[PDB]
Amino acid sequence: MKCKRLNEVIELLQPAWQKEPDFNLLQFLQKLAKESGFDGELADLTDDILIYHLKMRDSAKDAVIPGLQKDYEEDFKTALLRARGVIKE
Repeated sequence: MKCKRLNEVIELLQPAWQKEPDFNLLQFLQKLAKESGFDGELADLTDDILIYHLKMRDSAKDAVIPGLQKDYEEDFKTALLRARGVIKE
């Protein structure tokens, strides 16, 4: 309702967060931000960063790009099978 932060992330980040909805607003955001190599802390993480980031991969569906999609695939599968058994992995 009153969280414009929630609204704009559910605009472009909607599919991404539906792959991992267990993490909270700042918890999912701090994950993807630290994988982007965020220098600041998530308590200072501006919505401008997230929205711009998820719009890059959104515009990759149809853009000026000459076959160059560019979406840095994490081997979370590696970390996942390496962890195993724990409730969240």
